[PDB]
Amino acid sequence: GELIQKYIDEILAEAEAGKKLLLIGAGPAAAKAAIEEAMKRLAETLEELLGVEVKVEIVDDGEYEKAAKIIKEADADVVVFISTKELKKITKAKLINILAADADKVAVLDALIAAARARAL
Repeated sequence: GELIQKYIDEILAEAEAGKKLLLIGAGPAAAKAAIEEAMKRLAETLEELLGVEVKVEIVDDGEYEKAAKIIKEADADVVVFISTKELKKITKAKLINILAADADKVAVLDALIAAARARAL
């Protein structure tokens, strides 16, 4: 849908200009590994298509202060943060928030991967 298209437009445009990207997300205990996997798969897709270096960090659901500390201390031009709640004011990097409920986080990341490979074609 259009929101996914908007998200991948901004991620690709920002990554096209910047050099280092931080992809950070949060997951509940049972989904944390699958969410981290999806994030690494999106990271690899962006590295392969654009040539930008992408670091991945995963925190546990609700660890907003840990995420903010990671983001503020990251050497990154662009930050992509997927969470269910908007993060408060944080950073010199460009921040892109991806909003998604717990049960949708892997599906949203997978839709971004598929949108990026489609834009490549």
